Amino acid sequence: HWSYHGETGPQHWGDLKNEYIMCKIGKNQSPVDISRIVEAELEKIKINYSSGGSSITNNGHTIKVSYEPGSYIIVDGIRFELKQFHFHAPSEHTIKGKSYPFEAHFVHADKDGNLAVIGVIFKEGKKNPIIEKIWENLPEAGKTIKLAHKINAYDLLPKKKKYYRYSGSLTTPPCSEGVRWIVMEEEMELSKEQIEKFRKLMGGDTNRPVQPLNARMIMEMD
Amino acid sequence: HWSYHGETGPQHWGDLKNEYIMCKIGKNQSPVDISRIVEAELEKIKINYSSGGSSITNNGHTIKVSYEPGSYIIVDGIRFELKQFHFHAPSEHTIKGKSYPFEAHFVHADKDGNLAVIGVIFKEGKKNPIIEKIWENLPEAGKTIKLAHKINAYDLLPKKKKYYRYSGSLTTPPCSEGVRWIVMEEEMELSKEQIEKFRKLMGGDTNRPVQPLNARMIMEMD
Ligand SMILES: [Zn+2]
Ligand SMILES: [Zn+2]
Repeated sequence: HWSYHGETGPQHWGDLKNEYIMCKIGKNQSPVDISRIVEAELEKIKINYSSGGSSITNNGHTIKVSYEPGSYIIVDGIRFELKQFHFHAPSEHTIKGKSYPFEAHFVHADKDGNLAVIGVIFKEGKKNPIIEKIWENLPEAGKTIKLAHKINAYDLLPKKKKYYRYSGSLTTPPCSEGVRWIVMEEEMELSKEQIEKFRKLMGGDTNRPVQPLNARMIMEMD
Repeated sequence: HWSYHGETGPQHWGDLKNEYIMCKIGKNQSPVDISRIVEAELEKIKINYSSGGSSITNNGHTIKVSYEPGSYIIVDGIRFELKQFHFHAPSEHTIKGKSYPFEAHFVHADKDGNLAVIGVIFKEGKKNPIIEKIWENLPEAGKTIKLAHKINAYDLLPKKKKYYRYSGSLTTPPCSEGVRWIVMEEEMELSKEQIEKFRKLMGGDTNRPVQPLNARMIMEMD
């Protein structure tokens, strides 16, 4: 039982349960500040998405769209199926110090259960059509809603896919490491109104403080 | 008591003491097989060594040359002081599957205790002059020897300092992560008998099995 505030806030996650120990002692945690950058000859990430956003949930921590099987990405010659995607506000990652009002995470897992997460950052701009579909059918804490017209996550990704990569963790407990982070450089857009609705629904900030890089470097596509 | 053989051996380390837990749950462990390589514009590592190798130690696990303060490397704009260098046989790291008969670790530390280790691999050849100076006056088990003539770790490093870099751990308990690994590509040389003395003295292999890369990539300087 964790939250973003107070007794159950981020600085205390590591002590709440024994399962949450990596939140306290891990040295490869997320989010981070994309700062220690190095140009590296990374390959374009092959993406095969389909309209699979079948249901929408509110676990009180985020708004999560569950994904039905068949959509995936390839990283390191390994196929990771898209399982779900959710949002944080403000952004969990900061880029060169810069904080963004909104962030989307696309969570994938391969046959052995290893995760690869795509992070997409948003700025204030035009009302976003995909978000509007999700926002229309926004449930209350604990509740889920099935969707007759399924959503496609590819449309939330920027058109230009140049990305940062690094080895990090889940940004919520148990903060397990060994997560491949793929952070898109190009910023997406949603309205100021769309952001505010989200925040109210959650009860404030929903981001974990940036975590030290320590020995890591952030790689940037050539 | 941890060792390289049996029930106190590497597959069992994580289970012995709670202080060793990262050895079993860690996902950014060392050594690794240097395989998933990506070309990166890494900076040339600035090295300022002086003849500072003052004493030799036998802790039963390795032969450690303690270094007097004053020698350092610069990584990520941070000054990492050389504290010591020690040995393993065979190599802890492997390059493209290839294992070496002998490996040197140069352990450095910054203001806050963050470690950055340079790894050098050796192949068989003629008598290594620097290894010989060390070999001709090994201590009795557990005890130390001041050297009278200071050793320069610089002479154990190859002429070409082209390197692989990655985020890993100590290769011995407690296997703490957050370690900067810098592995030189160019192979150094020492004799087959110099290798054998070290092996008989240690009682066999003194390397941890390679650990999975998991989410990591190895960067290679361009
Ligand atoms: Zn997230
Ligand atoms: Zn070592």
